[PDB]
Amino acid sequence: PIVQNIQGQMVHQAISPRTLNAWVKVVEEKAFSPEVIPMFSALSEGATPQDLNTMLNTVGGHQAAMQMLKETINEEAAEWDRVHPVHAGPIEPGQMREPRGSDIAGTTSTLQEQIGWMTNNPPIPVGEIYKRWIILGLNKIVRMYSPTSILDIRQGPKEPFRDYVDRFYKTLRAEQASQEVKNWMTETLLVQNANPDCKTILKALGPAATLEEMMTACQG
Amino acid sequence: PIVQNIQGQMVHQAISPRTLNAWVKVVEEKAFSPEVIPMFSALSEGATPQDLNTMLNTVGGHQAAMQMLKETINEEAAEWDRVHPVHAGPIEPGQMREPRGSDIAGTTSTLQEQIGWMTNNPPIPVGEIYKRWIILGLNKIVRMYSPTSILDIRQGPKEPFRDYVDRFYKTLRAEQASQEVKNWMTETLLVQNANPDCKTILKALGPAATLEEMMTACQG
Amino acid sequence: PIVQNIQGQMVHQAISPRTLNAWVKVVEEKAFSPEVIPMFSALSEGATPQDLNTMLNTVGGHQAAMQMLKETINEEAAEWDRVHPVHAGPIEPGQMREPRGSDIAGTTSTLQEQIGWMTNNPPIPVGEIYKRWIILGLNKIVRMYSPTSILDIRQGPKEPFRDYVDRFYKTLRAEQASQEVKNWMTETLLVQNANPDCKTILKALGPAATLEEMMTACQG
Amino acid sequence: PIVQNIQGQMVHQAISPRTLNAWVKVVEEKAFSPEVIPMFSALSEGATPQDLNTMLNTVGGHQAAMQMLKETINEEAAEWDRVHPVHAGPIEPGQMREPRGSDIAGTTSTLQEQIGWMTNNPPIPVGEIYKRWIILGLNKIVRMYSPTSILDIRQGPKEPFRDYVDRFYKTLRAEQASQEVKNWMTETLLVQNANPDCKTILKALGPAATLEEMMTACQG
Amino acid sequence: PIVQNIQGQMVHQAISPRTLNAWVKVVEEKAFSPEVIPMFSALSEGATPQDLNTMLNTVGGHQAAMQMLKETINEEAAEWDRVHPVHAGPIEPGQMREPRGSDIAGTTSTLQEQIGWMTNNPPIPVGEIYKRWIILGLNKIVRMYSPTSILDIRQGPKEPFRDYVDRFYKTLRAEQASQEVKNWMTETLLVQNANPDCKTILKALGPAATLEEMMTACQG
Amino acid sequence: PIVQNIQGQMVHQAISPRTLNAWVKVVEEKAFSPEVIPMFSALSEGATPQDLNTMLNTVGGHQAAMQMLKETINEEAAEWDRVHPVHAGPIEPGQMREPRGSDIAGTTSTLQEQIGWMTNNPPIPVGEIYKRWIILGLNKIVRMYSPTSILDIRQGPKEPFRDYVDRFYKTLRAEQASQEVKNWMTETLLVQNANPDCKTILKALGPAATLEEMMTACQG
Repeated sequence: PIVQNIQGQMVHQAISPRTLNAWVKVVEEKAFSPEVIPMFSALSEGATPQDLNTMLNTVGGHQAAMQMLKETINEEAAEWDRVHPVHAGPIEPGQMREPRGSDIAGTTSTLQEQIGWMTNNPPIPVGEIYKRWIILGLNKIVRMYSPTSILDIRQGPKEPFRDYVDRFYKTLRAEQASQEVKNWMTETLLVQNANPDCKTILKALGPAATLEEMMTACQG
Repeated sequence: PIVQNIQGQMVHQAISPRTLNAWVKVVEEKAFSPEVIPMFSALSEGATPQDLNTMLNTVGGHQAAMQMLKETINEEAAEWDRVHPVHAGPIEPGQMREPRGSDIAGTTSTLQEQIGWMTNNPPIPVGEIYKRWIILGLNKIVRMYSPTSILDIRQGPKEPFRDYVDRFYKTLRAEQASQEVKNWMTETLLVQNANPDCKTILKALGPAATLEEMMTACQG
Repeated sequence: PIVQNIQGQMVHQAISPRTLNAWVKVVEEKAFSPEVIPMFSALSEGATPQDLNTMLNTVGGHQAAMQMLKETINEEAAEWDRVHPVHAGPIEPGQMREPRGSDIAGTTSTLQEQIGWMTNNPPIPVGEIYKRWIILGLNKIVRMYSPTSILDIRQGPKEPFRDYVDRFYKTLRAEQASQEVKNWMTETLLVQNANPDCKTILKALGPAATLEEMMTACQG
Repeated sequence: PIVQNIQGQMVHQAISPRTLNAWVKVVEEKAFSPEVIPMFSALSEGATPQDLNTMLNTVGGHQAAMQMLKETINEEAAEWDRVHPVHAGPIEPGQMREPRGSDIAGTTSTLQEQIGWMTNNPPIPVGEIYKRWIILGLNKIVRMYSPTSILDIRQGPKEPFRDYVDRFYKTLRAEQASQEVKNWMTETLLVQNANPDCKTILKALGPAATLEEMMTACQG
Repeated sequence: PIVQNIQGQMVHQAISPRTLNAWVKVVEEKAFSPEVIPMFSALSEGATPQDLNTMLNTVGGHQAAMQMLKETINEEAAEWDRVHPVHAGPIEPGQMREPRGSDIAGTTSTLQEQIGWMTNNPPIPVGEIYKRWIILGLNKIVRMYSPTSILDIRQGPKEPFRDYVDRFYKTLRAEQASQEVKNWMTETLLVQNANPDCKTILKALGPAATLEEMMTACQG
Repeated sequence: PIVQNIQGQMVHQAISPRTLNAWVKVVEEKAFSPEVIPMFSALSEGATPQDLNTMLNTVGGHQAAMQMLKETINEEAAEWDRVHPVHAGPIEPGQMREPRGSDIAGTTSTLQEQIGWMTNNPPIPVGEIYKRWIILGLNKIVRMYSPTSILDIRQGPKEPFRDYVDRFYKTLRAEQASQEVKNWMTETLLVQNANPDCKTILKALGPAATLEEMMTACQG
């Protein structure tokens, strides 16, 4: 990827096999969950678009999500070339061509062009935009892969509350809902769909109950 | 994490793959124990708030503990904002603004902001404050994750004394309390729930004796 | 491969033992997946023909596929030698001789000649041409290795649509077709070889629908 | 630990996660062999007291040995405070204050104070004294771990001499004695608890013989 | 291995532990395979004769093959000494003496001698000659270690054709022969020992046809 | 250990845990074989005597060989201090003390003294002499660990020739015999202690048989 030396000038570096080996293993080992997006965002930090394309191509299985993210990239590139028209026909000497919809992803562009684009003054954050698009695609994917909705989460008669609230927060984190509605529902749906005895205990405890108080009361 | 070294201090390197892979693997394998607190403190020595956010997002499972940690961090940030109010009006040129309560968590801040806040003269230890917040969160987590209390520990007729005291000290380390009462409770609880042979041995030895003599007394 | 030292001249670095260990391991571990080919493109970035030949020959097993790819390499070298004439005479400094088919293949060439050919101005992409030939051979072998043709996959009565489209895309990645007609298959056969219920659902929704919404409609 | 950059000033480098990973894994896997303390000496070469504290706290289980080593650390700190007086007053530049036992232990000190103490002229080996205390505690723990004493091992009728002397030296590495008396022990107890036939063989050969010729005579 | 790089070329680094460990693993795990010669050529690219000796001494088991390699190296060194006699009399000052037959194997030479020989002007490639000796020895070893000859290979009624041709080409690669007879023997041996159905198919296809059509003909 | 930088000036480096773990695994994994001495000579190349002492003290089990190597080190040190007397009483300014019998091993000498000795002009190869002494000790150890002598090898009625000759060459390489007597006995003991049918077949070939002929003829 891209590393910074103590001298001050950075150079290009090939993709290390350890990162991709971990990336192939993490996708297979963790399957699909909310935690995959951050790992992806932290592992591919400061990498060329070709590296991300190879990582998205070296994955084994789940080709449906790969086609989903490819169509998302295509739609984002179409919107980009629609909202950003090429008003300048000729190119000034010493300046490289503007990244188009197909050039921002690296389909018909070599690595040298991407290097010259990212090392420009000022730099063109093509890799950052590609990472944001991939993060949006992964958000859509994990939203589609939801086993169930948030309203269907109901604690059973004998199921413990720990795994119940764990699954609740797991299916809530992958939801595309905003922070406000999530904070609104986490105070009501957690107590309305709990064990009846515990539910009554938490309701009698007061309307200002926190996480630790609920954990200590619902287990007694 | 930020790197302070020889000439060329203006550098920022992302989280290494070996560190992040090790932390996710160790947390899943070790589940939750008091031990994780020092491992996290050693792995995040002088790290940026975004690095801490990525490390907290890389963990898979146990969503309830993560929500508890997040709400504790939010409460402590609110307390910090209440005790350290921000000054109104225009800011002085060249002087970096003080970090707000929400800026410590890294939810409404960027990389350059925390870089300038950490490399300022004098530096602002916001990363240390966030690490202390996460340490307090992990303390609350390991306190609420306890399966058996400290008073329900009794050695059986065939359980060894060494394993008994090992379990007792593990349970005591899992709980956080003042050491001034710990010194009394360990002595008033260790020599009470032992085997009758070890009990009469320690009674013949003396209450004010050390622990190594008790270990080497009833051994075998 | 070829690397550039910090503020230094272009020097040739040796083969990567850890990368080769991974490459031999991946083939055995991953059996023969289509994603293996990108894997080669990511591991052999800027590699020399000698390194590529060593990586090909170090593979244990698949001797039939090795013979097939060697035959394809020989055919490509013969076609190159037929389309490009060969000239002989004195070699002027700063200009290299005309590379032959066996020279592009690297069987009758040496490391110093390969370095002189790849570090000339303008550079002769002999390594790039050999890598393209190798990936074309691997594409041919993965096309022949397909157990099921692209037109032989049909959704069963109890097979989920997710697994159906996953297998369809996996077979499309391994089938032989051009990039333009590649969309025709995934646009027509994907809906023409599905379960009748979701067939009628997609027909009522609209053919121009995208994969995400068509799957969300087929799931419900 | 402390490292010296090439043609650079003495700077403190951060801790290595792989070292703690190897250290946590080896102690759990190898239980408590005498060599473990030696292993400790190689992993903690020139490390700060905070690093040793984190390495000791990160160990999972065996809280009894941790309490014992903490008690030994407290006793050593009290002895150091009793033998070395403490002075207070203005701190002159270039000269550090009098290190206290609580500061030698590193529980009530920070990182910069230890860095200034270890990089002063003349350097104050606080880390070396703490490492010596820790290895003494580990020696005490491995002595308590010895199931069989040095005088309780005897060669059986069917046990070979090789395994006998191996277990004898393994127990001698775990007993409490000085080197001067350890020489006499390994000289006389090796022949005092041996097999009678090999006892007579060694008596005919001579007590001053080395272990190699004694073993070669006992095998034949 | 020798390190030819920027200023400071006078440097000799020992073999890295990771490469030696990988060599030990690939020797222990796979025994001897037709692909071990490229593995040795890649792992020992540009190494000093002492490095080759250390690599050949760390081999585990198979002492007969190592003795065969040693005696072949000795015979070839004797042949080199016979064809390249050493000049008698005093040597010229400043001119390094030519390496003798036994000096190439590193049995009667030192490190400084071979360092000066490989870094002389012009350099003397004794390491390449020793690598050629070793790969010839390995070819003799893999030819001697052959279980089944090439004529005793017959496909059963149920064994697949792909596995049959894979085994055939593996046994053919294990044996070393001239290039002008192998292309004839493969064609005169493959289309005779196939399944009756596949035999009739290939008879309907044609003798002078390629191999890919034979593979895709009787598949399934 | 000791590494060489690109600049030209070398610095001290602590022992890496990976090499120590690999050595421990090799010792645990293969017990003792004549092949571990080259492994130790290639793994600890250019290491301080303290590193070798830690590696010899961190090993678990087989304390007899450790006592043997310690006694050999003591005897070599005694011989060194006997043959090298200290004729120079005073020490010149800027010059370090001469390594004595106890200083050459590192028992009563710190690491700084060893660094100053090895980096002197001219350097004092204390590490090389210590490595030679350890190699001699390991030679004595593997000579003592000989299951049996070289004369007891006799091929049974049904035992194959491959494993027979492998064990023969293994115990020959592990033997303390010189190069001449080994080559003298490898032509006689191999043919005189073989299967009678094969033995007569090989004797009917002549007195100029090679290893490949012995392998190919005995197996028929």
